Amino acid sequence: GSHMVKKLRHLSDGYWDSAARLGVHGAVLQAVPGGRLSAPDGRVAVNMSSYSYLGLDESPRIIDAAIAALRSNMVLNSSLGRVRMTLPLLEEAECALGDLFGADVATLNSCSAAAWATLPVLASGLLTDGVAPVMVFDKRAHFCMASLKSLCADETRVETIRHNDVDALADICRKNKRVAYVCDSVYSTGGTLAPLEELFALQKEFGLFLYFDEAHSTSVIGDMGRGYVLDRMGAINDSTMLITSLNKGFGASGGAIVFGPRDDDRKRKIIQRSSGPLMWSQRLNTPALGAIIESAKLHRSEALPELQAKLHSNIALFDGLVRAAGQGNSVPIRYLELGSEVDTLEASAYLFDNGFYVEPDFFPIVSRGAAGLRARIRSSMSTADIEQFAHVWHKLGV
Amino acid sequence: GSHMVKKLRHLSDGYWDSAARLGVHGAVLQAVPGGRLSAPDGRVAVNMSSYSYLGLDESPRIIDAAIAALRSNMVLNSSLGRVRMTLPLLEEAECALGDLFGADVATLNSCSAAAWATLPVLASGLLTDGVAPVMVFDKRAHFCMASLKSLCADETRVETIRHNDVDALADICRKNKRVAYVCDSVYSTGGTLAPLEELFALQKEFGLFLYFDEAHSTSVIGDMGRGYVLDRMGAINDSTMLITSLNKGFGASGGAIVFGPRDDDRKRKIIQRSSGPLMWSQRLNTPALGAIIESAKLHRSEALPELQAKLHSNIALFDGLVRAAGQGNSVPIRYLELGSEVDTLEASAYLFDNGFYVEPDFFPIVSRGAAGLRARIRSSMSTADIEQFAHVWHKLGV
Ligand SMILES: Cc1ncc(COP(=O)(O)O)c(CN[C@@H](CCC(=O)O)C(=O)O)c1O
Ligand SMILES: Cc1ncc(COP(=O)(O)O)c(C=O)c1O
Repeated sequence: GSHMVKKLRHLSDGYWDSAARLGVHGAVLQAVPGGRLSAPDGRVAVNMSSYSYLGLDESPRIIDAAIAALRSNMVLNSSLGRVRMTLPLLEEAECALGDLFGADVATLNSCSAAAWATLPVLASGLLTDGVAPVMVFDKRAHFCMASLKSLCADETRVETIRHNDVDALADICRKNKRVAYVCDSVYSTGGTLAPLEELFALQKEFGLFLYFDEAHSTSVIGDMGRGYVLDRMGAINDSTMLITSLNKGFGASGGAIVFGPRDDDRKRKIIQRSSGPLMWSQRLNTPALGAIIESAKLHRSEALPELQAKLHSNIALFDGLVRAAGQGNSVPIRYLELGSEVDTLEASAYLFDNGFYVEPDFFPIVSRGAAGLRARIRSSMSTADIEQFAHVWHKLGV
Repeated sequence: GSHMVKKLRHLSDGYWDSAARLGVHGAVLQAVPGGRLSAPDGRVAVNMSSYSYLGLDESPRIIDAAIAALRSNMVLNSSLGRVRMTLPLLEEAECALGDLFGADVATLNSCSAAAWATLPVLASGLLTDGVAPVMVFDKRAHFCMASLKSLCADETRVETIRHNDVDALADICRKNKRVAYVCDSVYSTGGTLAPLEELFALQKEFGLFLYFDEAHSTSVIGDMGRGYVLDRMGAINDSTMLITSLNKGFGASGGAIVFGPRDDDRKRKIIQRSSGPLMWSQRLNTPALGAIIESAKLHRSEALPELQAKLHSNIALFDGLVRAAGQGNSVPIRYLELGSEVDTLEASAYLFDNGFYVEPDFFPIVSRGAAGLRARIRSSMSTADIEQFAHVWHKLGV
């Protein structure tokens, strides 16, 4: 009911229309070996924004395992609800993830479905000894969690703090009995991570329940690829829950809920018996589950340390050549902030035309005037790939 | 409007724990040809509650096409949001669905994701010319839609009418400018159907936006399996939107949105640019997409009229032997009501020891004291499987 808002919707559709007109959005492109993309005219670009940080999207062992699972089981999924029955492949997949993370792990269609199934239940208090907690959302929490604040609000009090405002979180932890912090482990489209040491300290003093989105941490950091939180925490406690994706880094499909300690079946029961995607939404298909089992084996092999070393070496190379948000960290997300959406779109079109695709984030993905290009470092990037990108990038000024 | 977590679970958990203790829930069973289930004991039972209505989860053409799609792409999926780019396999799949339904159709990883991506946007008025409509939910609309009422309540007024209370709906239409009705085309429980003629009449008179869930309507009902709504409407219009899942009946994986007319990209653009699962939640992997393309080809061929006829034949054979709720309906869902939650778990455990699994519905899945056995007729069932089951159902002495 505002003219100031329809003025924004018109400015909005113009940028979206420009991104399609410029070919940086809506392109139909074929996957090509080397983290590259092929257009119908034959021209191939290097994907600077692929979220397969370990290059496991091109792993022949994962692909063959997915094919073998479909051939042996001769079915795509199950023909009944999960609460009813499970295929043996599913239990092998979750047992493998449980061995890897060292916790009780369930599979879902997506990390989004994991949030839909967990966040409203954590807010109800059934996961916090019958005490409904104060759900504290970080401002930069991914919208698969932030869009569900209203669901959490119907159950308890929902507060949103500024990005990594640890001070404010303590005030809520002091003034309130039970509190939960809903955040991302690492923050994409930004060079920021979660304050694990401060958050852990608040957890020891006030019993703060910690809800992390490990989507851009799984496989990237830590032994066995367990991620950023489990590399600092060591072993999961009864007050820390993780959700993540398995299509990025892990090299598979779907998402997962890391409930907590593997000896406690209570959190899994409560969420499974709750009205959510874990009860009513379909399970991962036989190809995906076969991929998860193979990728889990590779995470226990000597290959994962090698893939992580090549990634962090590639990050070091990039940071030594291009100045981006997060320069110095060990996360594979590097955001090139340009402010203007016109500059961001024009830069993506220049790079894409010169052999490098970098995804453009504007007004709906990021705040207005905070536009920029989201580069993502992968282990499957060659040295020449990064060195050549920096060359093309610096030919624009900035 | 809301859909809050059930806090009192002593009665519920006793029923869940009993179901798992008696093996009717939480069992690890292998899929076997003929719509059958293998156990660690080696015991084989017929699945009487399988959602694969046309038996397409055992079609070798669909499985081969899923394997072929993965062998030729050598990646499970692309590594970017579908806004940035898509594989040609995804465009071929959504074009294939578009030809079948005769509408603009997008795919997601589940029907639940399709609901998350549409209902909040429909409640904002962006789909109805900027006028926020009154969101009118049916009481027995599936919970993947009903759980998001709080999201819709942030954008407009939400109300829930009694099941198929068309007179109460018509009253809501007279009192407001724009109204939208959210429901299922076919309801699993009760054997009821959406009152299409009253709804189409209200759509003509008031402009009632219609939002159908077709998870149990696609494939099983209508010419070319286009569903119950499209078979009566013929050609979709500007004020009708469908969501459905493609793993039950359709024989594939994931879900879909049927936006509206196929020559109109306005609805797709609005939703694709909204902050929802269609933007940020992973696309279907290449096996699922290959399955959708093949399944779409089958639905256009003379194999769908066959499978629909073998289903209606098997439905009639079942209705002549076993007296169940819905007897006489053309929907392949039947309720063997037993009232006692305890006796429902006993019947399911007895039938499953004798070779016929029927999933037990108890509280909270169904109202207390209204427990039943939910059977699903499939075209993959043999006349022997149906008559042999009717024998075991009467030897039980129900
Ligand atoms: C931090 C975070 N959490 C959750 C999700 C959702 O996980 P799903 O398993 O895909 O539901 C994403 C996806 N953000 C991706 C987009 C993913 C895609 O659409 O392919 C990104 O923008 O890199 C994410 O970046
Ligand atoms: C009527 C109905 N709608 C929606 C869904 C959602 O299914 P899915 O999220 O697995 O695609 C289902 C699942 O039970 C359903 O039966």
